[PDB]
Amino acid sequence: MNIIKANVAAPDARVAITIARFNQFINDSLLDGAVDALTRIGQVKDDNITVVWVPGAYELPLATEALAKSGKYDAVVALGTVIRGGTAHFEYVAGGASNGLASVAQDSGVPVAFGVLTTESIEQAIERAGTKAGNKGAEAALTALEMINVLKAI
Amino acid sequence: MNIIKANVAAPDARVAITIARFNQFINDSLLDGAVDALTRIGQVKDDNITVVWVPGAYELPLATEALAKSGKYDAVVALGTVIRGGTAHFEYVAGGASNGLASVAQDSGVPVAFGVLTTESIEQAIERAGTKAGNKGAEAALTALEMINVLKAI
Amino acid sequence: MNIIKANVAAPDARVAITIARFNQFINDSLLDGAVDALTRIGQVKDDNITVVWVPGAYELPLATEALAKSGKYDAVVALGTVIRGGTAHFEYVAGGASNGLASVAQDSGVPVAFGVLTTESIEQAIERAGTKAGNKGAEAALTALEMINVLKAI
Amino acid sequence: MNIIKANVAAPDARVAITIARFNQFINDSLLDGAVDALTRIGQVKDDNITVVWVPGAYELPLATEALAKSGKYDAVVALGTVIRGGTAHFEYVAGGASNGLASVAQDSGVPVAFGVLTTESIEQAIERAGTKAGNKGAEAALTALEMINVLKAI
Amino acid sequence: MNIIKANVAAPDARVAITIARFNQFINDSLLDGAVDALTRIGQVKDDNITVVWVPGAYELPLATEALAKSGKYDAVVALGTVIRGGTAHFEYVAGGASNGLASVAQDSGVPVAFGVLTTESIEQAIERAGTKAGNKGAEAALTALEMINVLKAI
Amino acid sequence: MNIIKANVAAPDARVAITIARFNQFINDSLLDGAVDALTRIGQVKDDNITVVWVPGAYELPLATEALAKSGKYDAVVALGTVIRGGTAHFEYVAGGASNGLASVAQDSGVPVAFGVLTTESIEQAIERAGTKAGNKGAEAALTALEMINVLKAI
Repeated sequence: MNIIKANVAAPDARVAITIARFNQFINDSLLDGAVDALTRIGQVKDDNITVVWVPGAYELPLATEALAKSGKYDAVVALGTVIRGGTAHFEYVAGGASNGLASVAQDSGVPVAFGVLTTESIEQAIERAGTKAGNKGAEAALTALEMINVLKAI
Repeated sequence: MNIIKANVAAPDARVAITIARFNQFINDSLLDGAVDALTRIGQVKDDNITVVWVPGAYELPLATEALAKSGKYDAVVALGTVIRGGTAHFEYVAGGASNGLASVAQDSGVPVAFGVLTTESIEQAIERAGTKAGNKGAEAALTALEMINVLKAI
Repeated sequence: MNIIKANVAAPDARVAITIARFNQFINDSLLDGAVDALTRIGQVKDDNITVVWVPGAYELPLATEALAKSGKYDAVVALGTVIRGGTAHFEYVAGGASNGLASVAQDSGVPVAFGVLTTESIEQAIERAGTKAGNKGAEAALTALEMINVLKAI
Repeated sequence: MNIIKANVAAPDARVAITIARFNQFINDSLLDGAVDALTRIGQVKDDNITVVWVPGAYELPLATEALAKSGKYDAVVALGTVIRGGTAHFEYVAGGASNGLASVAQDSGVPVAFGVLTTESIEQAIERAGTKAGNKGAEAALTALEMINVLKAI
Repeated sequence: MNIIKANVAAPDARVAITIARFNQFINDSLLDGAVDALTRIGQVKDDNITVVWVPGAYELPLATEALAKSGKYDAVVALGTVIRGGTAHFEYVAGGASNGLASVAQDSGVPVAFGVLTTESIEQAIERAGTKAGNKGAEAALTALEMINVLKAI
Repeated sequence: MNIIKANVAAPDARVAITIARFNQFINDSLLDGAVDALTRIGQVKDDNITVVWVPGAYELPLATEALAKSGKYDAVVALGTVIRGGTAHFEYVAGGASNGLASVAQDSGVPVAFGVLTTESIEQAIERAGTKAGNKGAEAALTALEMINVLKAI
């Protein structure tokens, strides 16, 4: 029985990271995590890393499509933060950028990390971006990498 | 009146099983169920079974597309576990991987088992992965098989 | 005054372990315990251990009768898990498989370990199958062994 | 270490199904499940299936004894439904027909499926005979078959 | 300004993993995590991994001392689980095995991963050994590795 | 991948058991357990067992140091009982005799079993010294033994 388990190192790969500046104070750690994990752990040279900055998490898709489409990159790490509020705007943003980044994947064949925090409080976000419960940004990068070699393994 | 009822044996197909390592402690039984049911019940030789390991349940799709697309396999058994928490991350993961694996089906013609536990507690998950209420992993495999022969029957 | 105290080592005797796959996620540790204790502690060679897998705990008896009857084995370790639910099905299963395995004993002269968890929750079962309160599976094996030498001592 | 895991297919075996007509409205699905699972999954020819109809679940034993005793059949699937009521009649029926079918097993060596619903409501029974929580009738048949090959494996 | 950041790969150094069998049902995943992360992520060959099995978490120290002392190994991953109960036994065990493994470090110069779950429920432990909140076992190994190269970097 | 699993038999090695007479009515079973398990299970000859009686559990350490130090013994089983009361005397005793026996270990290389009940009631102690929840005294001896062979295995 043949099994495919893939590691998170991939010294070559050119990875593209996209980020929303809205909720910067939180998305900024997400990048730090991502990049660190990318180089340090994934053996990626820091010039095979390009970082595209779109305004809001709602724009993450188009960005990560023009990227993956381009072809130059082996994976895109999508980094954003959406914290619910007064209205169900959160609903449509978080969603249109989940279903978004998701469709960009299935249409490009390029793996894309859903590094988008969809929470309820700054409290929860600060938890999931460096403190108590990890740093999804980095995670997103590792899962990015891994997926690179996984797809490669077929 | 002609009726199509198909059995779960198919000691001929090559099945591909994909799995998220996140929630391993629970997804691991899912695999055990799947594989057992696959061979034991489905008469499948254990070298026509390949098992691809992606990080998270969010990645199950791309994996199961590269697989089905490939052509080598007659069906893909998707195995993952998503248990709700503080935020509606659960929402987007579970969803983007349900609608995901769903689309991979209708676009590849390759049957795909939705063996993804979408629950509320480790309590519920442990129920649905071996104990009280069956072992969806195995089920997923049987439904996988059956569907193989069902499709074949047209 | 002559006293009979018997140890748990018995590197010769061939032990047969029977197991219900229902509640696999719990019964599986029961087996691990059983086997470890059997070899490691009981000095049993791992080819004098045969493991029969019946569907449900209700079937444990017939299995462990055909075994003991057979004669080849020196003791049978019965391993199953029954957790109560909506109806008193638990009642009849647990019972018909307690009184069952019991009768197989008195009619075969072959010791049989009642390694069947009869509980109320997955919580309680997980306690009694490796965690907080031991690992009845193993226990069942040791009591199995000991009994071998105890009977022998008469 | 030698392990016995047995499949649910068994072409040449002749299975005898017994059924109580009391609670027909519920037992009837039990039969449908049983038979379907018997042929479809177990590869059993529908003329090696005989179906004996006794009045009440209390009678299931004698029926399933004269059957197994007879010898012609490789296993008996016992199908009935007992739903508690005003008195503890349920107690004695369900019991005398659990311990019953149990004894018929250990004395005939012929596996017998305990496909008898012992519940509290039509609600629970309808759950356990086709809807929400499976279709014990079918299950009873599969466990029946499996046991056939399991015993055979010794 | 010179900075020391170290990666988690180290395909040459021989790691020793120690484990308490008490709370097996939980410590077993701890091992699975550890090992996977060790090889898969850390590039460690699976014969440079030795696994010592002590009875209880209280014994973890002496084991991990005889190991590190020995010299053959570059790091020890300590894996155990202690879940509080009726008395403050938990107190002394968890403690004497924290301060324990700690002292073994500072006296051997060999890094040691504190992969010992000190919780309040099987619920919490199952969270911290594969499911909801990661798999400390794996973590312990990565921190183990990293520390190898960190120390090396001085 | 090389694994070290050790059994509890060790008919050579000379074990020294130490015991507090305070709480005799409870510690006495602790000894019975210990000794039984030692000989019966561990194959230890009853003249390779010496039993030192110190007044209180606070004294257990010095006793078990002069012993291990001595060299004649292969392991020390420490047996005492401390049940909390009006003041936090319990605190300092239980502690100074946990940390105590712990240090004697790491400084002598001689395994030492922490067979000291640290409870809240005679109720709890009677549970943990023969009745409901085992007989820690015996346990302490087995873990003693096992550790002997475990250390030996390096």
